[PDB]
Amino acid sequence: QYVRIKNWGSGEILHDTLHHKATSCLGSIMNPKSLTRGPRDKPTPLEELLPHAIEFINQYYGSFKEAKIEEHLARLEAVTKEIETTGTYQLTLDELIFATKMAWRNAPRCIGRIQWSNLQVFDARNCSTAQEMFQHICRHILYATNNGNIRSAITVFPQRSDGKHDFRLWNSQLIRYAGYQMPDGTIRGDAATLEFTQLCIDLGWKPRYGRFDVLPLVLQADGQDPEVFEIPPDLVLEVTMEHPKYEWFQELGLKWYALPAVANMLLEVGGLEFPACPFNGWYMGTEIGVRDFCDTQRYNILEEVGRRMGLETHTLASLWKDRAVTEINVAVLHSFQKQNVTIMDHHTASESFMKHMQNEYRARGGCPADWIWLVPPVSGSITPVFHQEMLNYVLSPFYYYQIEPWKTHIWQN
Amino acid sequence: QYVRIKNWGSGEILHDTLHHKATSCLGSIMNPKSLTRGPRDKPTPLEELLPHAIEFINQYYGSFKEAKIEEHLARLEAVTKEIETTGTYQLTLDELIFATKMAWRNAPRCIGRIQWSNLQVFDARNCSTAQEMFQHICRHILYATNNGNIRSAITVFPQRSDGKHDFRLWNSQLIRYAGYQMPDGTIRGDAATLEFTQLCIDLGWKPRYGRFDVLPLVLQADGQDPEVFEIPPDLVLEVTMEHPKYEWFQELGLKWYALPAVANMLLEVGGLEFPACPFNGWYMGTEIGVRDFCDTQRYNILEEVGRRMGLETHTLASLWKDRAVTEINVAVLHSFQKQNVTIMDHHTASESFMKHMQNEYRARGGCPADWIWLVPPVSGSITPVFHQEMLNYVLSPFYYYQIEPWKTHIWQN
Ligand code: HEM
Ligand code: HEM
Ligand SMILES: C[C@H](O)[C@H](O)[C@@H]1CNc2nc(N)[nH]c(=O)c2N1
Ligand SMILES: C[C@H](O)[C@H](O)[C@@H]1CNc2nc(N)[nH]c(=O)c2N1
Ligand SMILES: O=[N+]([O-])c1ccc2cn[nH]c2c1
Ligand SMILES: O=[N+]([O-])c1ccc2cn[nH]c2c1
Repeated sequence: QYVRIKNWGSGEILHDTLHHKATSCLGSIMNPKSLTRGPRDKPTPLEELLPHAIEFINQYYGSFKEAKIEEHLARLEAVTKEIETTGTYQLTLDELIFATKMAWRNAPRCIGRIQWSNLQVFDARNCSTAQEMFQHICRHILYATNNGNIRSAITVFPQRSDGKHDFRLWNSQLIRYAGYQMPDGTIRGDAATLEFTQLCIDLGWKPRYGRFDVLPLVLQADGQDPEVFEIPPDLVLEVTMEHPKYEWFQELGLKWYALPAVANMLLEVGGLEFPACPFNGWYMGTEIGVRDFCDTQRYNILEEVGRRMGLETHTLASLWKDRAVTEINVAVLHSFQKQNVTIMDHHTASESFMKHMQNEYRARGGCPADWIWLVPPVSGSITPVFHQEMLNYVLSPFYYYQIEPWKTHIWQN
Repeated sequence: QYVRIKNWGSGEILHDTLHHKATSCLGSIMNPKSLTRGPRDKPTPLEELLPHAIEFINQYYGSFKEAKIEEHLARLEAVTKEIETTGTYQLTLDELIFATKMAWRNAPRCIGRIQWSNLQVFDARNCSTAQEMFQHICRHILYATNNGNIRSAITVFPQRSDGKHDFRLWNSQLIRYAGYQMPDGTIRGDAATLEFTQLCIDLGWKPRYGRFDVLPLVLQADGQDPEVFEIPPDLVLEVTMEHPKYEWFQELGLKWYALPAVANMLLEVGGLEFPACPFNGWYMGTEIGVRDFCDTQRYNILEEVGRRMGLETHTLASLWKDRAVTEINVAVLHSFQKQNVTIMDHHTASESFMKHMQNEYRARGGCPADWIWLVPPVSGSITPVFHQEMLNYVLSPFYYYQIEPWKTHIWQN
């Protein structure tokens, strides 16, 4: 009938009836093929497209309280007709909106889903050139940033048609620091972007060899070739790291951008695919303080912040790592708050997710969730989410990962 | 052919060829039916038993460097013969040892598996009364404790035969604090043992209504009825919590037992089942400091330790929880060290697991691992394990969970 789910903290039980609407032991795999929707060089076979199309249309119309039956049956018809004549179909603006929030709502790895319904949608389905793509992206960044009071938004570019005419942002995220190697062997900046940074250079980008050099937007439009554009500095707002007690913190010269916008995901809805549709929320402290700043494959500042705190950085058992990282997190949080830039700590984040999750079950008997992702990189069991049992399942609409575009691309020149 | 596994920190890749020897999306489920081996009231059907028996015998003999072919073929015969005559068979002591270490080695949720080969085995297959069971358990506790220098060990009781003659320790762990309700509504001691504590009372136990009252051993032998025995206080060694800087820590009057011994798991080997075989390792700081001491469904001391540290325990964004829990962990570690009682911090734990894991892959192309379990309840991404991808799979031998014995038990009186 369904599946019981226990919350080992409050002891409460839940019944997941929603997992039945899924699709089709890989525990800690980052990019499983099950979560990726790759390239195709032929349209989406009519027999496949039509059913998904109807389902989605029945979902949309089956969502409002005062159900408009006429419009529903009518739309269904107009839809199938459009499919019979052109092949693929076009969603109403209202539908696309509904599609983008559901896809978010249905994102197993997102902690900030309580906000699902509060999203801004930028309809860029008219776009046709990289230059126009770049202009929309700027409008996005400018809107989302809002002088620190971050606003969630998504810009939808033209849906995949035949397959050779895909719109694709080659970047992982909109704003993202560059990572250069160095003569003395040491890596500089974000070591994770080493590969993509090189690529930007190959595409004729001028590497200002620094620690926080905002990478260039590498845009591809209508299956064309990738054109490079530098993000207008006036658009990239950044916060300067500063500890509320350690005056030596600013001496670390750290800072991070305020905009967390995922750029390379595909939106799947009603059997239609949107290879390019960047979106953004706002940061959760631990993302910067723990991942970005502390990971040994990123800025890796833990040992540096350690000794300056005067700790036995050579005795693991002293828990210096535990103390240090926490002070970094304090810095990140303090700084975003001080410089009036929206941000949320992970504890608060979790409590809001738990609240969210309840609403999801009451409202629709389920809520897809990846525990491995949903639990904060620090102070795990201290947050409620650690204790919540949860089922992970790919519903629809959905935001899938895509194969890295440079790997598969018919190059023009 | 196999499965690539990436370690997102060192970037290194691994090939898991071992998952092929497994048996047969449930992400964060604690007690999945896939990990439980329940009751049965009929022997283990010969056609099932014989194949598993041979496999195991081929495993055992296929483990030594200087392979003794004669003894091998010979054993195989003697084995099948014993099966044809009696039904179930008896493992050689050497085999049982090999069986208990492999089962450990094959434990997906154990962080301390680098020690797998270093285990003490107590052969209590001769046991036949609760009184004798209790005596062996004491020998165990006494051996393992070793005046603070903890030693890993396991005591194997008689294997399941027909099913109505099962040997079973009703406790979750050997040493374990009691949890009583209270007139004023407040819970006292370990709130997790509320159920089992009551049971002990029903079985005529004298509840000394305290915070750290070591529960009674509830033993069941040869399908008999559960008899209660109090653990001799001289046997239960405990450490007194004490912070190396905050003199007010001891004023908290906290303490914890040094022996972490899992009591209720079933050992499966060569198709034979051992419903009772408690084992023990030594603690990993976070287990006590974070789980036992901080969980809102245990001792829950986080807020108490908070205000005494002088923190804004009413402003979540202050990260007081992060600071507090860490100091508790410092206390737990400091105290076990000071009172000369073996213990290992989680950071050190992780590095040793990573080392372990390498050996496992090089030595046998695989290593079953539950990331959700293997990653520390605090400072997740700070430890290497967080970044390691890993496959979870039930091999054999194996330590399965069992259905709670009180739920399914043909009561005599
Ligand atoms: C409003 C505040 C939001 C917060 C606090 C939030 C927070 C997070 C966090 C912590 C993650 C994991 C990030 C990582 O470790 O890489 C995440 C992932 C994700 N979020 Fe949300 N998010 C927000 C808004 C959004 C919005 C508006 C969308 C989309 C419309 C979204 C879609 C997703 C997706 C698809 C992932 C997974 C990304 C991946 O697989 O790498 N998020 N978010
Ligand atoms: C020598 C030191 C050892 C350490 C540091 C260690 C540590 C751990 C930790 C941290 C867990 C998770 C505990 C929890 O959250 O409940 C665990 C689980 C486990 N360990 Fe090990 N362990 C050790 C020895 C052993 C031995 C000797 C065996 C068995 C022969 C063993 C069998 C297991 C099993 C079956 C689990 C899973 C228990 C469950 O599912 O609740 N451990 N151990
Ligand atoms: C729901 C979730 O699986 C559960 O609360 C967890 C997660 N991982 C764990 N990890 C360890 N070490 N111990 C546990 O009890 C749990 N429980
Ligand atoms: C191997 C493991 O899945 C990986 O390193 C993880 C785990 N969970 C995560 N959780 C978040 N939030 N972000 C991540 O990148 C990861 N990566
Ligand atoms: O907008 N997002 O997709 C997104 C992704 C990751 C994080 C982390 N903090 N905030 C985020 C928002
Ligand atoms: O012996 N064990 O099965 C076991 C189980 C859990 C823990 C936690 N620290 N040490 C342990 C040993």
